[PDB]
Amino acid sequence: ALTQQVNRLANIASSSAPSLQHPTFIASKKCRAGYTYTSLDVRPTRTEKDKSFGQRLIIPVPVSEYPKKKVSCVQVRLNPSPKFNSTIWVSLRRLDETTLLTSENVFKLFTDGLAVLIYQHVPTGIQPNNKITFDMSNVGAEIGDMGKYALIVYSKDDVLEADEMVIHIDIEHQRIPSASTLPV
Amino acid sequence: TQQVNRLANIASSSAPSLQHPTFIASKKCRAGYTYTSLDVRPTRTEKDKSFGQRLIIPVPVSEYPKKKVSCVQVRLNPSPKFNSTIWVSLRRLDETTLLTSENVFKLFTDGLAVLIYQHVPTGIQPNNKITFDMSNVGAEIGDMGKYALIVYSKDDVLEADEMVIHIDIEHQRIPSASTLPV
Amino acid sequence: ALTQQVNRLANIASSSAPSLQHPTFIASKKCRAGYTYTSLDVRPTRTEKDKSFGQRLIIPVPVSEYPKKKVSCVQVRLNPSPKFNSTIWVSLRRLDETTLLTSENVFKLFTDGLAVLIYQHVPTGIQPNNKITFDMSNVGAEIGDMGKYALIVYSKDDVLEADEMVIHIDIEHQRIPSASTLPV
Amino acid sequence: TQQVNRLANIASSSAPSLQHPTFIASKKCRAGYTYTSLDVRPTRTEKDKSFGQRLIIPVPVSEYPKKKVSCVQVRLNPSPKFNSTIWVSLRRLDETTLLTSENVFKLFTDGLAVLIYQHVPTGIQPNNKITFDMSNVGAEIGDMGKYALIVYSKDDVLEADEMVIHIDIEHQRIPSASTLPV
Amino acid sequence: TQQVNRLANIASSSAPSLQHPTFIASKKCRAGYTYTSLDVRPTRTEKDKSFGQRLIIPVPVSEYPKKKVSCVQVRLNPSPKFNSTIWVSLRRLDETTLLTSENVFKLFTDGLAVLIYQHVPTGIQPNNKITFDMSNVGAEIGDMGKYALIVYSKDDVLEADEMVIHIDIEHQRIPSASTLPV
Amino acid sequence: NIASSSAPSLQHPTFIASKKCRAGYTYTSLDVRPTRTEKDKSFGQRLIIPVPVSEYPKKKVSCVQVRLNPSPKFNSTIWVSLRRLDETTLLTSENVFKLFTDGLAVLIYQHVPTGIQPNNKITFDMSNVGAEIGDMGKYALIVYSKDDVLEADEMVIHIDIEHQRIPSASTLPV
Amino acid sequence: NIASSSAPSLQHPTFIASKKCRAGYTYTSLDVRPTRTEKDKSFGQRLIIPVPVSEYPKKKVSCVQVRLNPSPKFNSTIWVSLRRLDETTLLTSENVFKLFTDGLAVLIYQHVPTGIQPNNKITFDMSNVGAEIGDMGKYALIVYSKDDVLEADEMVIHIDIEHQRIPSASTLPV
Amino acid sequence: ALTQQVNRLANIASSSAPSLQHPTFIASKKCRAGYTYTSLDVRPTRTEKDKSFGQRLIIPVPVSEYPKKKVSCVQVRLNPSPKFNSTIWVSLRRLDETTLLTSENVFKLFTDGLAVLIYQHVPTGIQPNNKITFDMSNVGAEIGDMGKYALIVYSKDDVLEADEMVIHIDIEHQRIPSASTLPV
Amino acid sequence: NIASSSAPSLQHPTFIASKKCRAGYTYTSLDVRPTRTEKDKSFGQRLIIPVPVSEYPKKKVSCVQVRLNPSPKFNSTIWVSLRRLDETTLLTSENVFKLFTDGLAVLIYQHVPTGIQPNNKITFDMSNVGAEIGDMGKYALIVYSKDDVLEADEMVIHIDIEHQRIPSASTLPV
Ligand SMILES: [Mg+2]
Ligand SMILES: [Mg+2]
Ligand SMILES: [Mg+2]
Repeated sequence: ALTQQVNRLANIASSSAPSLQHPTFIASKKCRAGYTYTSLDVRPTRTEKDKSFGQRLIIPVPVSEYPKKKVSCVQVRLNPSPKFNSTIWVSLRRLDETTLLTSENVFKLFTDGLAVLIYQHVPTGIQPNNKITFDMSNVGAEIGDMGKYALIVYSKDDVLEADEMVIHIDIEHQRIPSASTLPV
Repeated sequence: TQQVNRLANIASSSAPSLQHPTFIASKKCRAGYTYTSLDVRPTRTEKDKSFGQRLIIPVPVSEYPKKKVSCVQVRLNPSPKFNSTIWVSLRRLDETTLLTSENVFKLFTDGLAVLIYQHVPTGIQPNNKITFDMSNVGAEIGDMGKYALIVYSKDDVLEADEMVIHIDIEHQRIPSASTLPV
Repeated sequence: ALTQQVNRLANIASSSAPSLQHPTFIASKKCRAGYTYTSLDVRPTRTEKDKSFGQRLIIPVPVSEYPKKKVSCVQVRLNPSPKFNSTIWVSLRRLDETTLLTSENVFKLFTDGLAVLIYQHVPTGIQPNNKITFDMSNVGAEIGDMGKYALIVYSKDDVLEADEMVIHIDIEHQRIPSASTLPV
Repeated sequence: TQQVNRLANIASSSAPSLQHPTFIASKKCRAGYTYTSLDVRPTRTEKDKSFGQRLIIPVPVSEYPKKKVSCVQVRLNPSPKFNSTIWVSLRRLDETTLLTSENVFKLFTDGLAVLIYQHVPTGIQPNNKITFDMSNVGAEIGDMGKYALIVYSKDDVLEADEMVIHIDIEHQRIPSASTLPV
Repeated sequence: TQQVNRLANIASSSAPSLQHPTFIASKKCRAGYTYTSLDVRPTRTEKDKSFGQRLIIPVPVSEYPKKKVSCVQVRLNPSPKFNSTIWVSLRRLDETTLLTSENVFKLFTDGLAVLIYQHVPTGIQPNNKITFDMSNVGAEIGDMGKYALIVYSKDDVLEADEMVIHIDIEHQRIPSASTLPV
Repeated sequence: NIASSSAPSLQHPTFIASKKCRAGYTYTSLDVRPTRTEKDKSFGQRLIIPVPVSEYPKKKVSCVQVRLNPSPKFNSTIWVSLRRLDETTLLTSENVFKLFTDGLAVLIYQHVPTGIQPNNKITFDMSNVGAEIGDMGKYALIVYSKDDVLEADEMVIHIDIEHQRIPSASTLPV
Repeated sequence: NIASSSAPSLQHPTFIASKKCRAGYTYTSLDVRPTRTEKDKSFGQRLIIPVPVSEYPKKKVSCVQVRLNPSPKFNSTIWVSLRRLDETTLLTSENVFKLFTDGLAVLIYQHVPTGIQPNNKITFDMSNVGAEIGDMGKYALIVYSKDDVLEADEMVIHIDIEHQRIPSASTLPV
Repeated sequence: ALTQQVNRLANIASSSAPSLQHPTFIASKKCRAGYTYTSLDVRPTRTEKDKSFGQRLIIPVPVSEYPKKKVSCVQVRLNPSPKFNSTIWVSLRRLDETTLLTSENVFKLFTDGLAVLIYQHVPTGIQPNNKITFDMSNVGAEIGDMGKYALIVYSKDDVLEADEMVIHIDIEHQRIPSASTLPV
Repeated sequence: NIASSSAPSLQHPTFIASKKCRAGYTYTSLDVRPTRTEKDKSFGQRLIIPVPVSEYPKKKVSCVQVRLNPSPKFNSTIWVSLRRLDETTLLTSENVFKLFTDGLAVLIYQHVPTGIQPNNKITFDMSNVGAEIGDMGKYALIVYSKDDVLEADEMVIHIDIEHQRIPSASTLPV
C-alpha cells in the first residue's frame, strides 16, 4: 500500500471545512512536536489612523531563564472585541531599537521578502483567517533571541482603539527542564 | 483504509442534509453516555448589554453529582422575530465576577471558543451549535453549576421572543436503578 | 545478589552528611515521581509574640483550573532573612473558615495526632532542619481540596516581623495536561 | 500511484496556507538553481500612463553572464496606499521601441502572458505573482538586460508609494569560488 | 557493587583529611573540562551593608565566549583578621537592579542556594566553598558577565583585609591552539 | 590518498595572492569609503552585515580578509586592523594604541617610492573564537592616519567574509 | 599517481617567472605602444583579437597575462589594469578611480633606484566568468600616468592570451 | 570478590577513632613507599603577636649531598610544650629570599590556592589535628629544591614564646644510596 | 603515511606568519613595556614566569618567540635579543656588544619609509639546551636603542613560551 497521498488528501479535505464547534476563527496545528509553547497577551494602544503600533517580544519570567532554548514557529491568533471596527495590517521581524516605526519606515519592510497578515472587519460575521505563523526552524532562534523580534500593526482606516482588540502570540519551542525533586 | 473513511466522514459534514433548514451538522462526543438538554429563554437584553445564565442542572440528574461530563453543546433555535446578532460562550465562574459588559469582553478575548450568531436575510445563519469539552478539566455533574452561559447583543435590543437556546450535556448514563421509588 | 539493604545503607549514609554545596539547609527528595510540583510564596505579616499567623492554600491560576488533580505530599521550605531573630512553631491542616486561630485554638490542634515543625534561630550558623513535608497519598487530596487546607505559625518569643522570613511551600501532584497544538 | 500524488499537489495549491495574507502560492522552477530578487519602486505613474524598467542585473551576478536563466517570477508586495489597478508583464526589447501607451497595448494583446492587479476591498487580490520561462528561448544572464518589465495604471494615478515589486530570477548556481577575492 | 563504592565515596567526604585546616572537601563537576579561578578582595563593607562583584572573565579566556560553563565554585580563604559573619551567593543580573540591602534579601530568600560564613573561635568554619550549576540553564563564557557574586556583612563592619574569595569556573578546555601568536 | 587531498597550496612573494578557509563556504564582501579623518585621528566602522545574510546570525564564520584598493590620490600612511567590543569603548588616540599593541594582529599601509607597495590584504581567523554572523556586528574595523589626514576619497576598502553557505534557497519567494 | 600528476609547480621571488592555465591550450600575444598620454590622463586600448583567431568568437579563454617591457626612457610611474564594459563608459580620471578601487585586480609600475623593479607581469582569470574569444573585444586594458606624462615610446606592452587550441587546420587553404 | 571498597571502608572507619595508645595527636601514613624520610627540628623564636616567624628548609649534611633526590610529600608534626598558650596559623611555600614576611605579605599568600594549618590551644585537652602535609609528587621536587621552600607561622593572639613549642617537619623522598663496602 | 603526517608546513615572505614547536604543548605570553631607556643605553628584563606556571619549574620548554607590537609613536631604531646568565653580569654598552656578536641569535627593528617594516617576531629554541620553566628566570631579554632614546611608550613586547601542558587540573580548588 502507498500512504503518502492519503494523508495529504485527508488533511487538505479537512482544514477546508466549516464543520462544527468554532466561530469564524481559522484552524491551527503544531510545529516540531516534543515541543511545548507559550502564549503572550497584547492589548494594543489606541493607535491612530495610518498609525502603527508595535511591541517587542518580552518572554516570561519562568522561560526567559533558559535562553538558548530553540524556537520553531510563532503563531499569532487575534481575538477581536465586538468593538473591533477598523481593519489592519500586521506582521513581525527582528530589530535593534535604533529603528522607529515611522509610518514610512513600516511600509518599507512590510513590502519585501516576508509574511504579513491583513485583518478586516467584515459585516458577514467576521474575517475567518485570523491567525498567522512564522518559522524559525532555519533562522535558528533561541529564547533569548525573541527579545530582538517584535510584532507590529498598522491601522489602515479606523483609528483602532485599545478596546478594539487583543492579540495572543503563541511560541513553539523546546520543552523546558522538568524538576523531579522538591526545593532547597 | 482509514484515510478513505476519514475523507467520507468529512465530506458528509459538508453537504446540505434533508433534515436541516440551515442548522449545520452536530456529531456527539461519547458512547455509553447519554445527554440532557436545557431550555433558555433569554430575558430581553438591551443593545451592547449582555445576558447570562448559570448552569442549573435539573431535578432528576442533579442527584448523581458524581457523574462526569464530557462535553456540552449549545444549539440555539431562533424565533422568526430573531433580528439581532450576538456573541455567546461560557466558562467557570465566581458569582461575584459580574457580567459587566467590560468584564465580558475581557474573557471573550483570550484562550477560549466563542460563537457569533447574526441574522442574515438569505435564509438564516447555519452553524447554530457549538460544543465545549470537560474531559481533561475533569467535570462532574455538580461542577456544572460553577459554569454559566453568556450572551452579548451587539446590535438590536435583543428581544425575549427573539430566540431560545438548548444546552446539551454529554455525561455518564445514570444507573437503570431498576427498583420503583420509595 | 540481594539489593534491598544496599540502597537503604547508601541513602542513610548520605542524607546524614555535611558534604559540599549547601548552607545550613537540610535535604529533600521527591514523592510519587511522574509528578510535577508547584511552589508558593508566603511572606508573613508582622505577627506579635504569642501570636499566630496563617494563610490558606491558594492554588495558582494555571493549575487551579484542574481540581481533581491528586496531591501526594506538600513540603515547606523556609528561607529566613538575616533579620530572622525569633523562633517559631509551624504546621498545617484542613479547615472551614469558621474556625479562628485564637492562640488558644492553635495549641489545641498543634498538640495531637499530627506533624509540626519548630524553627529556632541559633547563633551557631542557623538551624539546619528547615523544611517539613506532609503526605496526602492516603487522605486523598485533589487540587481543589488544597484551598481547604492552610499553613500556620506561632511566634513563641520574638514578635516576628514580615522581614524576618519568607516561606515557600512546594506541592507534589500529577502532571497537568500538556497541549501539543497551538491556540484558537 | 503518480496520479494520486498529482491530485495531492494540486489540492495543496488550492487551500489558504498559514503564511499568506492573500498572496497565492508560488512554486519554483528548478533544482540546482538559485535565484536572485530585485526591488522596483515604480515612479508615480499617471492614469492611462505606463511605467517600465529594464532588467538591470546586480553587481555580483552581472559578472557571470554565461549563466543561464530558467524562469523569472514577479511578486509584488503592495503598500496599504495601493489604490490603483494595473496590468503588468515583460518581454524582449529594442530600447527605441517606446512605452507609448499605444505601443504597449499592441503587445499586451497577442501571444503572451500578462498579470492584472486590482485593488479590492474584501482583503486584497491574491495571485500577486506571475512567472515567465526562458528555458526554450535560451536565456543567458547577460540576456536579461534585453528584457524589461512593464506596468499600466488603468485607473488611479498610481502613486510611487502605492507599491513595490520583487523580481525573482531562477538560474544556475554561481561557482562556490572558494578563494577570497583579489 | 555500585552501592558499596557509593558508601566509600560518602564516607571519604566525611573525614578530616591531611590537607585542610577546616576547609571542607570540594569535588569537581566535569571531565575534559578545565577551570579558572578569580580573586576578590572585597571593599570594606559596613555592617548590614552588602558588597557585590560582577563576573569579569579574564583576558585570555574572555576570548572564547562560545565555550560552555558547567558549574562555578566559590572558595573563600579568610584572613586571620576575618572577624565578621556574612551571607553570600550569586545570580543573573540586570545592572540596574541595585544591591540595596532590601533588594538583596528579596532574592536571598527564594528558590536558590546561599552560603553563610561565621567566624567561630574553636578553629574556623569548615565548608568555605559552595558551587552552582549552569549545565541546564546553558551557560556560555560570555554569559558569565551577566551573573555576579554578592555578600552581606551581618555583623562586624567587614574589613577589606578580613578576607579574599576565589571563584572557580568549570568549562570546556580551550583549543591547544598549537601555533605561536601573531 | 590523504597526501593528494591535502596537496592544495600555492602562493609567492607579491601583491597578488590569496587562498580561502574551508570549502563549501561562500563569502561576502563589504564596501567602506572612510571619512576625511584627521591626522592622528582614527576612523572606524562596525561590521554591518548585509540584508540577505544578516538573517542567520547563527551561521558560522571562518575568516575575514580585508583587501583595500586605494585611490591614486591616497598619500597618507596609516595603520589599520579590527576587533570585537562594546560600543562603549571609544577610539581616542590613546585607546587605539592600547589594542594595537596587543597579542592581536594589525597592518600598516604607507605609500613610498620603493619598488612595489605592501600587500593590501590581511586576514583574520574565527575558526576557534567561534564567530556567528550575528557576532560580526560586535566587531568593527579601525584606522589611524599617522601622517597626512586621509580623505574619504584617498581609499576604499573591501572586507571579505568566509562563512557557511546560506540556505539552498530551495523555492521561489513570497 | 594523482600526486605525481599534480606535482607541477615552480617559481621564486624575482622578475623572471610565469606558469600557464590548463594544457592543450595555446595562447596569443598582442602589441601595444601607448600614447603620449598626459599626466593624470589615462590611456586605454580595446581587446583587438587578431585576424586568424578572431574567427572563432566561440572559443574559450582561460587567462590573460599582461607583461610589459618598458623602454630605458620609461620614467613615469603608472597604474594599469583592465576589465569589460560598454564603449559608452569613458575613461575620465574620476571614472578610472571608481573601478580601480573595486573587488577587481590592478598593477602599479614605477621606476625607482631600489634593487630591482616590480614584476611587469600580471595575469587575469576567465576560467569562471567564462570568456569566449569574441568576448575579448568587450574587455580593454587601461593605464593612468600618475606622474610624468608617459610618451608613446616610454613603453610597449605584450598581452598573452591562454585559450583553446584553434582548428587543427587539417588541409591546405582555398 | 570485589575488594576496592572494603579497603576504603576499613581505612575510613579507622583513621576516625580515639582507639588506644596516643595523646590528642592525629594520625599519619606514608607517601610513595620504597622511600625513606628525614625529620627536622624547629624551635621558633619568641615571635610577637600578629608577628610571623619562618625558617628556610635546611637539608642535613648527609642527604644534602644528593640533590636531585625526589621528594613526595612533607609532613609537619608539631609537639607543643605545656607552655603553648597561643594559637597560630602555619603553612609553607617556595621562595626567593627577596621576599620578606611583612605581616601584610604573609596574609597575601596565606589566602589563595594553597594549604594552611591552624593550631589553637584548647582547654579540653589539646587540639588533636596537629599535623599537615604537602605533596610534591607533581611539582617535582628534588632535594636541592627544598632550600627554596620554607615554612611559616603567624601568632594570631598571644605573643608566642620559643618555649611555647617545637616543630618537626618530616620529608618523604627516595632512599639514598647504601654503601656496602668499607671506606678509603 | 609518514609522508602525510610530516606534511605540515605553511609560510610566505610577509609580516604575518608563525608556526609552533611540538603539539600537546601549550604556551604562555608575557607583557613588557620597556623603559625610557636612553640612546646607546640598553634596557633588559628577566624572565618573570607567571604565577600559575611558575609552580612547575621542572616542566620543559621548547621555544620562545618574541613578537613586539610597537606604538605608532615608536620612532627609534633598536637591536634586541636575549640569553641566560647570572644577575652578576651587567648591561654596560660594552658588555652588550660582546654577546650581540656571538654564535647566538638577534633582531633589529628600525622604522623606515620603505614598503613594509621587518618582522617583529623572532623565536629561540630550547629543545636541545633543555630548558625547564624554572630555568627561564636565568634568561632575560635585552634591547639597545642605537638612535633616538626610545620611551616606555614607544613599544610593548609579548613573549610567547612553548612548553608542556601543565597538570590536567583534574579537580576543583582548595
Ligand atoms: Mg549560541
Ligand atoms: Mg471527587
Ligand atoms: Mg634537573
